[PDB]
Amino acid sequence: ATDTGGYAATAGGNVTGAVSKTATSMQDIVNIIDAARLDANGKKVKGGAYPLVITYTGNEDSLINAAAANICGQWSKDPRGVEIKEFTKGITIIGANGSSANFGIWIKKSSDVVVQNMRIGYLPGGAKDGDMIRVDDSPNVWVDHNELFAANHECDGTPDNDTTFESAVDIKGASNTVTVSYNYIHGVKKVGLDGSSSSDTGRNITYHHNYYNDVNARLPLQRGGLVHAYNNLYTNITGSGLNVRQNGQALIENNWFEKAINPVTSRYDGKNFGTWVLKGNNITKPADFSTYSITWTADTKPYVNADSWTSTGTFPTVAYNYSPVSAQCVKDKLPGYAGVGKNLATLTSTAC
Repeated sequence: ATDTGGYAATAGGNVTGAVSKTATSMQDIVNIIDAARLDANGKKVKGGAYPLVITYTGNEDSLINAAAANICGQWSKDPRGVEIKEFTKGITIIGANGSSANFGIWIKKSSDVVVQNMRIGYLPGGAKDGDMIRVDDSPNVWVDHNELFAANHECDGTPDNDTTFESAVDIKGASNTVTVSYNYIHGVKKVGLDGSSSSDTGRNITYHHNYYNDVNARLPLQRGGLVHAYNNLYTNITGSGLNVRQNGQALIENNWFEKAINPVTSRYDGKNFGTWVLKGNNITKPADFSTYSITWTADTKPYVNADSWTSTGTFPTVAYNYSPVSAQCVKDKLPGYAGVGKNLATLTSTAC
């Protein structure tokens, strides 16, 4: 079974011949992956020698709590993260209930990677690429049921005044198919890119059943390609939501928006506006803006906001299978399915 409910179709390390290992710290993860590259004779095998299912049981609450207490002290620290580079055998990193991490997971030139049930927050190194989850040149990645958090705040005197904290889920390069689902993302200024530059366009990404609260921007900052966002709960968006750029196409269906500024827009380039297809959201017409506290602002450069709340383009036939519940049901039920400690539970219409 490789159904993620989105463009990524992967089972990760849960394939045949998979080796299960328990990691009790960031260092164990690093060592476990390194050992997974050696064959029976001790020789390195390209892409990995065998599939892995790493159960992380470590807990770095102390680090997280200390950081939460002094958020402006984080950006200048050394970044901390486990790099999953060129590992294609299939790998799943799943956190044990109660586990926690003050380090990120950086996926690079790999494929078939699943990251589940990890609580990652307040990472050091916002000024030196300290991302929580990064997907670079990596197709078939599934980021599901995690809690990614920090503080939605910018400290004074940080480089570019944009480095207090890095991103939650940045996706770039040839990460052609990715599914980001059931994540509880909160207190994050820059949620996640979809293309690192104007020239970094493409990919097919699905964002479904995520609960975003108190986030400033990039849900995602899309550059070209296709994005399918369904059954997400968007609350307290302080900057802008889905920013569809460089002629990207997005299908936005059955989501719940509330207390949001510029929830669907195309700005910051002044040209090559992307398009969106809107359907089944709690918002159906502009009259609803007042009901759900949706505010719109302009930009210094030419932009397009969805203030008419109408579809501005088309969207290709959605390849995979999925059954969205109603926008009301996500608002009612989603917070109990998204995040860690939910036993990877999913929201079916039955539970609605």
